[PDB]
Amino acid sequence: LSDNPFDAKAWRLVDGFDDLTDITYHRHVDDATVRVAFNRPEVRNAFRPHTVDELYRVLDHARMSPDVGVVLLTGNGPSPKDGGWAFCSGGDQRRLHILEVQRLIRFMPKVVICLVNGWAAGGGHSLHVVCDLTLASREYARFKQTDADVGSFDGGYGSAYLARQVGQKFAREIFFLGRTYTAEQMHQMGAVNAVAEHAELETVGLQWAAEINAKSPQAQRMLKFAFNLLDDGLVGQQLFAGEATRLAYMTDEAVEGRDAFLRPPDWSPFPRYF
Amino acid sequence: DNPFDAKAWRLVDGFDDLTDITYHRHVDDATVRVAFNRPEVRNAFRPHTVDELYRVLDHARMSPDVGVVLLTGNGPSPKDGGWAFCSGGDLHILEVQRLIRFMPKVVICLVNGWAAGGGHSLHVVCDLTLASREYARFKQTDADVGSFDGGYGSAYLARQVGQKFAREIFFLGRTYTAEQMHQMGAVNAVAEHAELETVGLQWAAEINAKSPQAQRMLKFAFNLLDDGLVGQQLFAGEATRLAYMTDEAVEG
Amino acid sequence: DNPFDAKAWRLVDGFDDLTDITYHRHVDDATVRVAFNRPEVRNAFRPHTVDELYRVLDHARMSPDVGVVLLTGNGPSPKDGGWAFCSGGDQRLHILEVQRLIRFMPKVVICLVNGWAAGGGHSLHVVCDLTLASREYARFKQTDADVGSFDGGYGSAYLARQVGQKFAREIFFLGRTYTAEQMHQMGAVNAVAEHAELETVGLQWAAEINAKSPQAQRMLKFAFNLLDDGLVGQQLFAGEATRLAYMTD
Amino acid sequence: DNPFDAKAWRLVDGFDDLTDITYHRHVDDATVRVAFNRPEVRNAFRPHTVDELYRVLDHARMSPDVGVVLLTGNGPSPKDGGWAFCSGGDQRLHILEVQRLIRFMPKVVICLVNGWAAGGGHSLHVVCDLTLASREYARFKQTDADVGSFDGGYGSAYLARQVGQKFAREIFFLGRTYTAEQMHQMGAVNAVAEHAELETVGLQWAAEINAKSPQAQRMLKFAFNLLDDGLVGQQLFAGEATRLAYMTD
Amino acid sequence: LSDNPFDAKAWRLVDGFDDLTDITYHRHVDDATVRVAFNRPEVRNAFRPHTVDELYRVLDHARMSPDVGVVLLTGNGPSPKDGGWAFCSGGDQRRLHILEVQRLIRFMPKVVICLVNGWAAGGGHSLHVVCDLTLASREYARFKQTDADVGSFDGGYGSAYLARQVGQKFAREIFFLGRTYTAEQMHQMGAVNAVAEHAELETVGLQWAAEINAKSPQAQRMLKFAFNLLDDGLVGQQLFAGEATRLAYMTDEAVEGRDAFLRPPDWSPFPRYF
Amino acid sequence: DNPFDAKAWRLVDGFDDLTDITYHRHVDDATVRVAFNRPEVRNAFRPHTVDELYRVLDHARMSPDVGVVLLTGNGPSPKDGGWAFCSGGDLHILEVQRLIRFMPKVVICLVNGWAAGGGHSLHVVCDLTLASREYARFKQTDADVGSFDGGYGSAYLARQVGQKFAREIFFLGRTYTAEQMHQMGAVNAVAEHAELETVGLQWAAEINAKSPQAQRMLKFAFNLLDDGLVGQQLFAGEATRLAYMTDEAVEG
Repeated sequence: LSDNPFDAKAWRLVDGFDDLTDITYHRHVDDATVRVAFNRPEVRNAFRPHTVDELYRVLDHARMSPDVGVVLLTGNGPSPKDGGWAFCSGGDQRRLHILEVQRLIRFMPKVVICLVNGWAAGGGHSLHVVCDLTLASREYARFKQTDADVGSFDGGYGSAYLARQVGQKFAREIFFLGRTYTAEQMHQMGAVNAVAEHAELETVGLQWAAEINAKSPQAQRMLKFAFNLLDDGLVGQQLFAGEATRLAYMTDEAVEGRDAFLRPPDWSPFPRYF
Repeated sequence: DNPFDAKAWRLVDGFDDLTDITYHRHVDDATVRVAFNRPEVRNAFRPHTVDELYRVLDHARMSPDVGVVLLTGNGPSPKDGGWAFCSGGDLHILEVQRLIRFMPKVVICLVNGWAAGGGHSLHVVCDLTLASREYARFKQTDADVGSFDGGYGSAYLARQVGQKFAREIFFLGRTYTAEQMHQMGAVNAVAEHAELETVGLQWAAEINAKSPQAQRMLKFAFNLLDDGLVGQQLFAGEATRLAYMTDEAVEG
Repeated sequence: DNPFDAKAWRLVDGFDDLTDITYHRHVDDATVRVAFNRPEVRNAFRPHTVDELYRVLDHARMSPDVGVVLLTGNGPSPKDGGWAFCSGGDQRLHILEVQRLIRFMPKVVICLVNGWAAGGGHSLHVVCDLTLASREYARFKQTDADVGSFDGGYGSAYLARQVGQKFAREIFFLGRTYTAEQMHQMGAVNAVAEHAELETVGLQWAAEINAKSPQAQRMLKFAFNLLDDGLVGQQLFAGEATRLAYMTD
Repeated sequence: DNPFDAKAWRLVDGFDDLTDITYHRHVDDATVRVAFNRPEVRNAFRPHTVDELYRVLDHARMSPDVGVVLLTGNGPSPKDGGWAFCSGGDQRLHILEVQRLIRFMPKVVICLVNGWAAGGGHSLHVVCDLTLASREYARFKQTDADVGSFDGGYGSAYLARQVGQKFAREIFFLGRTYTAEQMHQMGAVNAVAEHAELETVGLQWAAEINAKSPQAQRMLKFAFNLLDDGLVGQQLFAGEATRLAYMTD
Repeated sequence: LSDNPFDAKAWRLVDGFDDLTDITYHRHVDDATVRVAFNRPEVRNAFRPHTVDELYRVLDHARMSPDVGVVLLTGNGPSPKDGGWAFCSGGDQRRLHILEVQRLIRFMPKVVICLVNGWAAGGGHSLHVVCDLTLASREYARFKQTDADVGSFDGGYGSAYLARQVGQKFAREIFFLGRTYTAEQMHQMGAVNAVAEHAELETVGLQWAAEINAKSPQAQRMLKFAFNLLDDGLVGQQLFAGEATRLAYMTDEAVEGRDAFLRPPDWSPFPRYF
Repeated sequence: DNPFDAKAWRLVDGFDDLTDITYHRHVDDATVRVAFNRPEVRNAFRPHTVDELYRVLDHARMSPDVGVVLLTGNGPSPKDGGWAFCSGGDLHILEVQRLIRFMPKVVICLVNGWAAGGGHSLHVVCDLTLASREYARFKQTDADVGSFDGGYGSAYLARQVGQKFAREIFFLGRTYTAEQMHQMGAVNAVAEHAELETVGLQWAAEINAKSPQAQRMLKFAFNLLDDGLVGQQLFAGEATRLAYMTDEAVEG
């Protein structure tokens, strides 16, 4: 009868983050996976500026954790007030640093999976879009782009990048009409990877995370940056080439280069591959 | 039977002369109806048609009390009772595409029948497409007659259905239904024929109920993805507007 | 049970020495069939396979009377009767040159996935213009990251221009096995066909393509390419426009 | 002293009512001259000026016997004898539509900067295909940020495709005044000419352009555009390729 | 006879940065301008990892300083050891977080002017490339892309972005041959905005900073992001659109939007501009 | 007088049959010399020339002991004593452009004379260009004869000299000297005629003295700016290579 996606036995707190008020941060007991969650279900997990600061902190920390390979981004719930479920309802209307959180997710050399456990609206919908993968609660996920309703707009990863997932016609519809969609509808459109039973949402996220983590970390990083490079232009190039430079630094040819400086370099042993 | 509800529309003053195109303003809504008016010839456009279409769309672009354009074809044919949105060629249609592309408002294509050749490319370039379950027919006959739309007609179609489906549509030039195109991603929704314009109006109303400013920015944001420097010009152009509305811009 | 109609195909002259690949021309149609001929190792390719694939494809590209290439895999495996289009590089970078060959040739290339399409064989399918797949036996699986390798070009990024960024990332990040119907619903497979009729449907598709203005078909292909291939795409497309401007004056 | 040779130009029929702009056709050449006619306010444009500029340019675009537009400013100022091509918007967004008109028309547009080119007038010069400038009197100055405005499109970003990112950023971020020779050395001005011969040189350039295959010239312009104009650039270029494919079969 | 570009009277330290060892950080006594400088002239101002951390900190701080409009990035000198001058000689060979410093400079909504007071080599040359503007010492600036000499490479803002300044032929030459160029040569090629007398390098930087700071801050920010968008693809779009969203939030039309939410919105008063 | 120093070069084994092209390996350096060999006709290429040029460049691409390609024209003409790099058209040259573009080594064009039409476009697509102060002549005659290179010949030229200069070069088709092209940004350096190949060799040696791996990555990094998804394929392709050389790639 318990419906909560959260398995209390599978997560441990992360040292140094006891002061978090708007966000919860866990590490899996076994897996190289973390759980990052909005913690204001009482207001449909809207973020206020302090929420965004905490979210940046946490994701930055996870990015820099060598033993963490996958990030699960979700929202806690339900609301104690009305039992309503929310991933994130966007900006607390009662902010623009959220764009920095977008780039943090876009640029981190690890797969970020959004788990949409309820309402994903406005800024909250856009966070889901920018994530690498999305899994959504069959019963409770609700996607609604309310930006134009309130005279706001996400003209970047929220809208344009949505079009690289569902195509130009559907992305336009989602934003121009701001209708409410289910998990299954978004899956059919191409913005949701798979639909899961509410109670199994995080269980499935964990299975996906494990299938990801079982692969070459190196290849996974190159892959993400390769997907990014399609659309991220010169920044995408910087990141992908950045990873390629890291690879180069490991070859004997690069060791000879640095040895010489510390002669003349000898490139004789190294072929002109083609 | 007919999608067109004559009670809902009023002719636009100043266009009593149109022969290939009809032009209506909704009686209550900030919505216009622009329609091919040569059902007798499958709503194929001749040069005069294009002039009129440009003229009317341009007029609608410049009407500050009009948020949405429904673009469709009148019917049925008096000759054979068939349905056609637009069957293609009988100033240039390329200029009509850009006008639709660049205008700071949502253009919804209502495919009420055959949409072939240039008529199909018109549907592709519109922001949204709604299609008749019974009578919408999507057919790219370009390669069949040794012609091609190498711009919004084809490449932009790939930004809606993906590279595999878009190549199929053009290379084979098969005919597709509303529901097939909906599944592939070129059609937003399928509607019963008689309700096609009723649904269009409902979509237009939901669009018109939003901040017009955010809607304009969003459109150009979607265009900017693919329109390169032109897209930048249009989006930045709006941003400059927002700027002039600022106390900082005033002091300068 | 087998997709290949032996009566329908004739060997191409000048290719009697092929060992890893088969190359047929249709008895009536302007269509050729190029296939991996190593069912024994699930049609995995070795350097010699690539060499042959490239020769064959190049020859097909230059043949003025051929309009469509059908790219597939022979089978079943004599060892276990298992079907495979191509399982990628032999675990026992010329392939990238074959991708470009397929990408750049002024002719439609249709991949017929008759079985396992894994790793580089999956990437081969992605780069093709159209894909038709066997309902019963086509299995799509991107195993790159499993072996610590990756295709950072047409294998991955271009797939995203077919199924979208969410699905493309899933296909690679998880490396799961998908059927013909799943891929068809995602946008990377044009149509699912019954195993036995896969090449038959392939020929019907080739015939509809071959029936249209061939000049139009070339311009359209490069127009679709131009969207993603930047300056190289511009070169190929302008190139054909130049060809058009050499018939008048 | 004045760049305009009155003997060389004839008024265009249907434009007797022009007040902010002058529109001439060359007596012999397939070249027209379009000019700001408000030397009194340093050729600053008001909404009515834009309307006229667009009409004139549109008419020129549609004229089958005109191959080159020369865009310039009349002068000197009757008030102080100061020269100005165009000083931008009248401090006392149709202009963006004029940019696109210049950008998209299948004809070469040459800007002749005979004096001050500031703000939007500077941006007009940037968007033109070629620029020739007066050694003595051309002054290039991007004043946008001074007045809290900006051109975020062809005025700024496109300038970077002429002078590079460092120089383009400098021109806008500092808003300094540059001469013809400086701009020529930076890459935004094609050639510097003596004030008096500016239009003469303009006509010589137009004549060399007008002398080549006009179909080639159109394809080349859109090819250059295609580099930066994305899908819109693809449309225009493909469009002309389509035109080429309508002369054979 | 004193040749040092540094005017000791014109700069004040920045509170909270007394612990800096590898980097110096000053605020101008009058102007909304800061001075950020490499402080290891003894090793030609090569950065080690701790150097990059400090540089990120400082630039991040300057980005977030509302009263600071322009950043002057340079190197201190001369070397006490041999009197040699250096802006920055790149990676301390005796790191890859420098890519994050690149993005910080690329993305900050303020003009960063590099003042090349000596050697700019490897990673140090690339930092200069990514800056919005470059001013260079006539006597002492030396530009040398040594990356390929040591088997390394900057495949992003260091190389490709250089091509958007000097063109494809010159950028290729600079990297493939790794020759040494003067201020004047780089100016002619298009990567240096102006050449200044060594002693007047920072004086000129200050004049440029003042001409920049006298303009609309708003327009300057939009302009930078507009220049970026040419090449930065979707990330560039995110940033430019991000600034446009900030503008929108200021209009009456956006106030009505948020007012409503806090039902129906009324858009009657707001025109459909075109 | 002549740029060519016969003492410095040895014919390449296997190409004793070439008639339109000469092909040399330097006697010490990892550098080859590829040259048009029809000075009698201004080094214009006919179809057979293109086949040979492709063949030789392809061979050089595949030679792991060759770092740099010097591409030039032999002369002077025996008929009139003039100089020509390549004057354009007399498998396809477009395929030669891509081979030059995609090969994982630096191709330096030595313009020793007239470089016109397709010959000019060849110089544009090479990584670096050195030109004879006295005799290099750059002329885009494309529009003059109703032809155009709408790819690397023109668009890519704009990524070297900027949009204004590139448009001038093509629209007017004027003739430029080495020094003019150097100032505009299409020519890396100008050399005295007799020293042209000597300087080429010095540039090649400086290139060859660097990590071949970093050089390949850098080239594709420069290409990736403009070559879109093709550029991505080539750059990623190299990165995959670096990957396979890894202990992680081995364990997999």
